[PDB]
Amino acid sequence: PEPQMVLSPLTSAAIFLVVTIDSGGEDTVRDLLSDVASLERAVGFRAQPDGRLSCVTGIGSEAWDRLFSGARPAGLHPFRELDGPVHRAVATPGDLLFHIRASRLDLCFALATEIMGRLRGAVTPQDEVHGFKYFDERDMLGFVDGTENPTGAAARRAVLVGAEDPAFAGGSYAVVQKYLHDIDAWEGLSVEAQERVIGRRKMTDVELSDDVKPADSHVALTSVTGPDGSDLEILRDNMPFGSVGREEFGTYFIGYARTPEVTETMLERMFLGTASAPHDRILDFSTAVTGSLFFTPAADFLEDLS
Amino acid sequence: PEPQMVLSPLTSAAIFLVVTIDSGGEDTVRDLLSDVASLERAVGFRAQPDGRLSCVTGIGSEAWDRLFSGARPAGLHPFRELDGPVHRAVATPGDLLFHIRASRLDLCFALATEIMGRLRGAVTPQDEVHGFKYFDERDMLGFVDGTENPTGAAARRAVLVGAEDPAFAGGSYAVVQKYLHDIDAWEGLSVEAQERVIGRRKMTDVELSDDVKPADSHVALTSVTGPDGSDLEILRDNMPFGSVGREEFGTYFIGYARTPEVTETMLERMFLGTASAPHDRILDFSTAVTGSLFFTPAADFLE
Amino acid sequence: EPEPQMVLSPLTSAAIFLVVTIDSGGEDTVRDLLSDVASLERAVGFRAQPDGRLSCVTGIGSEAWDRLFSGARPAGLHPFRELDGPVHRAVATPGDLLFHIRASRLDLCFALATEIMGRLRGAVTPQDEVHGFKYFDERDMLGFVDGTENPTGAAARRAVLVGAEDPAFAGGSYAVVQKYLHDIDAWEGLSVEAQERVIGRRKMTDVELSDDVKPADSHVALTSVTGPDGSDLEILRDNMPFGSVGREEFGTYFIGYARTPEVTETMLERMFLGTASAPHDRILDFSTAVTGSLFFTPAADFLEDL
Amino acid sequence: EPEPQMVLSPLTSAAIFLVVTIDSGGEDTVRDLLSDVASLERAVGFRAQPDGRLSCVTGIGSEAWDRLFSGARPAGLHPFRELDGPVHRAVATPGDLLFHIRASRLDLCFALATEIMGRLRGAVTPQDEVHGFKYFDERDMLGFVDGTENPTGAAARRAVLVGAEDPAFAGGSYAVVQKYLHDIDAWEGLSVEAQERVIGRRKMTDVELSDDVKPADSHVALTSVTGPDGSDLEILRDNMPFGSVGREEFGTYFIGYARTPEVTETMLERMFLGTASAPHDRILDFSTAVTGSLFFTPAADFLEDL
Amino acid sequence: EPEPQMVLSPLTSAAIFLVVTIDSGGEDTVRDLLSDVASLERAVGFRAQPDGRLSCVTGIGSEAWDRLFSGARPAGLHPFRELDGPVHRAVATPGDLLFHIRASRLDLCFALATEIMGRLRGAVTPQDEVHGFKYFDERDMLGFVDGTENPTGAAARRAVLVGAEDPAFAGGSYAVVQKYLHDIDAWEGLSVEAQERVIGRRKMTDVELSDDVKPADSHVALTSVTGPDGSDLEILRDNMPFGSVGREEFGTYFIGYARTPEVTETMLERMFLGTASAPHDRILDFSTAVTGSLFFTPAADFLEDL
Amino acid sequence: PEPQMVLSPLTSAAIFLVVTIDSGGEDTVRDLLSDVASLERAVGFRAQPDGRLSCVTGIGSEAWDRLFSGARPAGLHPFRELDGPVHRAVATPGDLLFHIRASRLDLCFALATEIMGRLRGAVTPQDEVHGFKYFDERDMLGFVDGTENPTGAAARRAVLVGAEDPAFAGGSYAVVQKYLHDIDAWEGLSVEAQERVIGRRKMTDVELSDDVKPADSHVALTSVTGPDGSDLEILRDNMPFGSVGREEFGTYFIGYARTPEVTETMLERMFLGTASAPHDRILDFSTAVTGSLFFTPAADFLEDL
Ligand code: HEM
Ligand code: HEM
Ligand code: HEM
Ligand code: HEM
Ligand code: HEM
Ligand SMILES: [Mg+2]
Repeated sequence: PEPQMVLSPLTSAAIFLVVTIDSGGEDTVRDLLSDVASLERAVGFRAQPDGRLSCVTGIGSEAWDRLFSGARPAGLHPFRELDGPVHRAVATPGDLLFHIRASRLDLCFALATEIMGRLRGAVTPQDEVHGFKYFDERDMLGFVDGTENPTGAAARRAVLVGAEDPAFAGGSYAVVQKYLHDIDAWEGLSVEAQERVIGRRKMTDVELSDDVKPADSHVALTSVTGPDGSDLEILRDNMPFGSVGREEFGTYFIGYARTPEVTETMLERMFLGTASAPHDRILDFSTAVTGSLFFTPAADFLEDLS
Repeated sequence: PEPQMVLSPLTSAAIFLVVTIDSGGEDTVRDLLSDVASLERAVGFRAQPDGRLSCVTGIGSEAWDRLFSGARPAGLHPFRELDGPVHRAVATPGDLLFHIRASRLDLCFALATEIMGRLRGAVTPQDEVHGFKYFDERDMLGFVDGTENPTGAAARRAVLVGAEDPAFAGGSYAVVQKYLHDIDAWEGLSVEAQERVIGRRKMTDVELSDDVKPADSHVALTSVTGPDGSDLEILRDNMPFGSVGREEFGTYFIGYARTPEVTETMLERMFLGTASAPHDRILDFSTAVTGSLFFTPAADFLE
Repeated sequence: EPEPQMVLSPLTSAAIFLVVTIDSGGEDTVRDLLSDVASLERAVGFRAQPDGRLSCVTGIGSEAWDRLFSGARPAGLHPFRELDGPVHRAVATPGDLLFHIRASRLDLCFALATEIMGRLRGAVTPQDEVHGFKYFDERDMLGFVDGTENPTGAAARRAVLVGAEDPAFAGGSYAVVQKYLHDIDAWEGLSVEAQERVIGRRKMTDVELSDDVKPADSHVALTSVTGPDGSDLEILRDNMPFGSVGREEFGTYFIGYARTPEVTETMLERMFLGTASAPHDRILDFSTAVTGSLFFTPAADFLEDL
Repeated sequence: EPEPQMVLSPLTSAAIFLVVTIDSGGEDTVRDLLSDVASLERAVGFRAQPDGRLSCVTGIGSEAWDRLFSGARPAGLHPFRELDGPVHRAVATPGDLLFHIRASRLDLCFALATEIMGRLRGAVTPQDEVHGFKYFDERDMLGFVDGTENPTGAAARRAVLVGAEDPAFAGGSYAVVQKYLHDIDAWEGLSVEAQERVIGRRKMTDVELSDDVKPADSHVALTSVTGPDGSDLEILRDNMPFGSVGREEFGTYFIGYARTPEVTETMLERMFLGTASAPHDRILDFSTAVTGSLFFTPAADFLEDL
Repeated sequence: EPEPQMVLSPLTSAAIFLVVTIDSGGEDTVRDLLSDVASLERAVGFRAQPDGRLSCVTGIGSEAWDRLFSGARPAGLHPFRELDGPVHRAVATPGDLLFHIRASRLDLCFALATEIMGRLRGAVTPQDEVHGFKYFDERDMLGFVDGTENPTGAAARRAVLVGAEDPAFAGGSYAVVQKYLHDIDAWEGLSVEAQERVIGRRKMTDVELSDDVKPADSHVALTSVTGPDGSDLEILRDNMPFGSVGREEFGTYFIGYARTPEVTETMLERMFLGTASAPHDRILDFSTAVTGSLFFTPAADFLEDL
Repeated sequence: PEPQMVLSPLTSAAIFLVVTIDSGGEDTVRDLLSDVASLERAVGFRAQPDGRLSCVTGIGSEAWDRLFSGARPAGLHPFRELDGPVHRAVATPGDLLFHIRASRLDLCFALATEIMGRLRGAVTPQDEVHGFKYFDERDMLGFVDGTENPTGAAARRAVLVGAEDPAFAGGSYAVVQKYLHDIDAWEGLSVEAQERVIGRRKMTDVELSDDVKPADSHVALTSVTGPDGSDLEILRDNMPFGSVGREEFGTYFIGYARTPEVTETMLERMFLGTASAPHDRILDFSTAVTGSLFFTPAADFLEDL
């Protein structure tokens, strides 16, 4: 089947649009979903090959029930709120995700405008974030972000639904969380203390050894193995965002996975901890203010809608 | 003397930072002004020649008197609110302008972060806009934006203070207005109707001929001839901005001129109207929610 | 398995369309050149890779085929079918060999055209030569974005590549060329809104007109074909602007590839002869076809094995 | 104070050379186009800045000057001087206006040429139109690097722009154009070493032959000129490859700018009429001039102030 | 399933070739780095993407294989076979580990080389370190385009990657390295025509000499090899210029990847021992091999899983 | 006058060639000097505009006397060896400098090859360094290198000989030193400790406050004010180089100045120290193994021989 552009080339700009569908908004939404590929072509084609404009469209659990009368993707459910001893992963409203990426913010904005034009009156905006690449693929904590993402066949194997849910093959599960950083608290750490928090060297992005990597580092808690001892993997495209005047320095977290169980296991280790880690130290400097789970179906699922 | 980067090469990204100096914030502000060129080099240098990072720093009339003793720039005064028959050009608070431009937002955001971090607790944010290049130098109305800006020597005679105010030579006057657009109304016009509002053909960016250019087109009202019959010019770097969710479709207007009078003449013709023109038809689709005037000194002045 | 020619090229800014006839006795020279044309393409192109994007798709006409080769022929290979509509005519013009040369740069196309024609000197007569150039944001001389609804990836291969329906010629394709000249003065007399009604898409934003407003005689309405099984019948186009300002020649070089000529020829019949609902494609009221040729572009190994 | 036209252009990979004659009574229309030509350059080009690099250098012939303007003539303006050499002829061909249009892309050149001709259609007759393209690593149709010894910076400004010697026309220049067609068959018949003896430079490495080896009838030998003070007399060239493979047209469009036409004309006399040591420039044994025209390209403000 | 190393790399302008031997007791340190080398590639390369194009292909010699790994050996892995020809010798020199590091920039190559050699310090003895740079037009130190006839796509995969014939090692390849020093004074004494007869291609145009013209002792004649089924036997090369102007060192670092070492060895036999028609490859009259090593470059996941 | 490309656009790649002129090599060198700009165009023009190929040609004090009749440049003299309490700036032989830069090492190598092709048997190689910039203009110590270089008119003012020595106007003075780093010792410091050595922040390249910048930091000691109480500036294009096998991790230092006195004062502060600093902390991790001074004349001086 034909996947949406979950595996995107390198992109320097992104818009995350999360909306809820208003009472009676379903027909307008279905019409828009049947045209969303066509609208990405209308905005993007003229700018190819360099524009690299794509939209990954996601649908929430409750939205799915409202929109489609047939089978549901096997792993689709509302985002699971996590109430950890110190940190909380909040569950916030979100029926439709538009994960818009390009080499330029103008292409993202132009597509977001077309999509919201078609949806005006049928949806209510919940979140809008304009993400930007920050230096050499760094995030707002100044660490390279995306290093250990799977690539090529491993990325497709990690992200794209297959024979386990054949009606939904080539779909994926997207988890979003908007994080705001305490940059005063962070900049109070030495680089070495920051490296102990993340689990990688700051300037050179080399993973700390097994012997020095803390158990409560971000890398330690988000490194997960299945029972066969193979790494369980997700595909992240985290995007810096913010407003200097309001002291908002953010990471917009997005992780794609073939099943949400992997992303949810990483989140549990982060927020609830383990026997050797109280919680992910990154959360002592990062507050999640959104949390939503969406299924991003195969492109042909959206194209074939009435 | 050496100007700030008022005459910047074209940039695809910008941050417009307007702040008020809090009571007691003067010394922190003067120390930052000392270092703003150094912070620009610190953030920008390593981004090669492609980064094109610059910050143009401007000081408002009220701020000037709080910050500096002695002579004031000849043309420095607060933004003049225009109460037109239909359209208003509001005057809004602004002591400091940071006009940050680069080929990338990150360079703009990183330099904005350095500047605001130094001023934290000395200033109150008034406005912050993250501008992006829109297609082939187009604006939110879908028209090419910058076409008739002066270049080279003509740009320097238009924007840079010279012998007429010797102690402020190499400075400029910046006027900013944040505009929000009625895109629903605008998209209601035929392309031909839109071309009559702007005064240029939409796709080809060809100026309408004298015989068909409406007197209340944007181009007609912002074309000003001086005492000698030559064009009085300004240098604009207008930037699209917005939020699709809140239906904010924005033009951040910034015009630089040797003297505020040229920019002020254009605003009066636009908002107050003329014998031949009720007002600039662009204002039937564009609302000004800020208006501020700044003097952007010579680089040497800031130290 | 059979290696296709580069029918599916990444986007290219420059093209040379070279159409020649094979002179009496020229067949042996042509066969030698056909066995070397892939080798010449590597000679010119390799040093400019990866950005050069140089390729040549070689096509052979119906009459030329029978002059060059013995035994089985491509199932759909026939001379271009002249269409005499009530208003507009699609002429058939001579053409035995097509070289469809594309690159990121005209020089690579020019150099390869020179190598090919140097090998065919004394064996072929020039019929048509057009040097195409990208025109702003993938626009044509009518000022509309051209290529937006092309199929991509697997859908593109399915549309253009001969397969099991003609297995001896699997990996080949059918190219239809028509050199069009536009009446720009006539076109510029129409409002943008009237032009959008002719094409069926919005001019600046390239958004397809809604089903309620798209005219039945619009280009997009008449070149949108659904098969009896309900699926879209697709072709892959690489239309190239060309012209001469002094001669007031403003053209579209139309090239369309399809796994059978039937799809392309259906679109042509609808355009030139119209339907129940449309006298003819309104684009032809501003566009004159001055050439018409059909070629079979065989699998690369067919040409190499000669 | 005088603003030159873009005589000294950055390197541009595309050009259009448009030479036209002014019809009887076409003067008023041409004067209006000259007063608008910079505004049309901005209309087409500004949207593509900074990478587009679109410029038009507008040139006026000797006869055309007298039809269009009263007051002073530029000091060096006269019709191109036909050279009738013992073997080779530099023909004088009609041309009243030159538009030398350059950009990083042909589309911009073509769009600007289209706007200019749209204004002049009823007032002028096209005489020559050439679409030039960069060929490999700044090479010409003879396979040699072309432009190497051009002056740059201050030296170029001093060699090209009218100053104190003609104060009313300061910031102008003199353009000599010649369209050359090459006998590529004959050229490729030479060894690389024989080609190097014709040009005066090493072919692949572009290293100038030493004084002891450089033939006196080499191109470099005859187009190397010294003034009375003994310093080099220089022109600024922007020669552009062009051609048509089917018509076997392999062209160099020669254009040379000089502060006075006398430097360019001495080079032409040495090439075509030869010296004590050289019958003629050996490049002419492989190159035939089919046009020859001389233009004054005035300061931009001279054209604006019409 | 199996993940090949970046044997099939995008064209790269920079390379570092590192050959080391494993000291007494160096096995554990080496295995640890082998398990980390992909991780270190990402640490250095990710933050430089997508322009960086950093990769490292890691090879293991025959002797080193038995020191490091339990279980099966690759079926074709053996020490480099010295060829003592009538005139020229293919020397064998020591090498346990190969790091074939490539990127768009030498500084990225050097950063990865640093990390690898930092981990190996005290466990290995450096044998050879070459910093390769390609010329503008994929041209080598002899001034010929180098890579033209490399296979691409499926044919490259077919030629290079171990498949069903040795299934435990599928996705691996065999690397042969030879560092060549050129006699540039002797080479530059030849005419271009004479140099073309040595290589078997035209120097400027990179057009292959016809079978009737290509000398039997030409580099292209002797390295063109057919199977027992008449099909081409191919290898994938990425030869890099290197050297030192002070020391008058002008080199080609040869690296050839093949599914079996037998194809590369057949080519080396033809070059150094000649045929019935050729004493030896004329390229060796200007090129001396000073190193020779054979390595197995396993599937990436073989090294990852140590 | 036409300066050489001393004020170059940023370049990723460099070759530094230092040679001595053999006995009887003067005429061959003179011929090469008269052609070196011609050769730079030969290799560089067809690579434009992205190639950014230039060569700056420098002549040492002793060689000037062997090569030229006429006036000597005012400031030209042998590099002065500095014997500090801890660190030494060695003086090493050098008659000709070829400072070759481009976006690509192949362009540098092609030009170095044509230059050394012409000088074969007239000169002896002393140093050859192939330099590579890290991305973001970072050096072998991981720091952005070039940040406070003067630009535009300020750079012209700091670098080019003017009316002070009008027969050599458009010239400049190049000091070279090849530094080998102790990378193991360097990578032992915290980022914070390295920032105290350099005097700038590592990731953000923001200069340390006056209140925290150590007096023995590299920025503090290479920051010079003249009598006027205004900045004495040089123009640097330092290039990482090395060899992983030999554990050679280097910075090739090159500084251009209108007069050598400015560069030499910086070297005196670095190596001999001040009232408030024993020596430049950068020298605790950097050993100079070469040191030479050249005059890089106006291009037209070399052309007109
Ligand atoms: C404040 C929010 C976050 C920030 C700033 C952040 C930043 C980073 C950084 C700097 C790395 C190391 C480089 C890399 O491999 O990408 C990393 C790795 C990773 N992060 Fe995050 N991250 C955040 C949230 C999350 C969340 C919520 C999850 C999962 C639900 C997650 C999953 C991962 C994974 C799986 C890795 C790779 C670990 C490995 O296999 O080495 N991250 N992140
Ligand atoms: C909603 C706000 C604005 C928008 C969208 C806008 C857009 C444009 C456009 C599309 C053009 C034509 C192309 C060009 O030459 O740049 C233009 C021209 C111009 N605008 Fe604006 N503009 C705005 C506000 C202003 C304001 C407030 C001023 C002056 C105070 C101004 C002064 C000019 C001038 C001087 C020109 C050049 C006219 C000429 O000489 O042809 N604009 N503007
Ligand atoms: C005569 C000059 C022609 C011009 C200027 C032209 C131009 C265009 C334009 C502007 C579009 C809409 C954008 C797109 O999807 O590409 C389009 C679409 C199309 N054209 Fe053409 N066209 C021409 C001739 C033809 C011919 C002769 C055919 C078929 C034989 C054809 C087949 C198509 C198809 C299939 C589409 C896509 C329609 C859809 O599925 O939405 N065109 N063309
Ligand atoms: C007919 C086709 C022409 C071709 C193919 C051609 C080609 C070349 C080439 C390959 C060079 C050497 C590299 C360089 O640009 O410096 C050159 C140099 C030159 N050409 Fe031409 N040229 C032609 C006609 C002309 C004409 C008609 C003139 C003068 C009226 C001219 C004047 C020059 C000059 C002045 C030089 C520089 C010589 C020097 O100082 O080294 N060329 N040309
Ligand atoms: C001095 C060392 C070498 C140099 C400078 C060199 C250079 C070249 C050049 C210029 C080509 C022509 C363009 C191309 O197809 O890549 C070529 C082709 C080739 N070289 Fe080499 N080569 C060298 C050593 C070797 C060695 C040692 C082998 C094999 C063990 C080899 C195998 C080949 C092969 C197979 C081809 C392609 C021939 C074909 O099928 O057309 N080369 N080489
Ligand atoms: Mg017409």
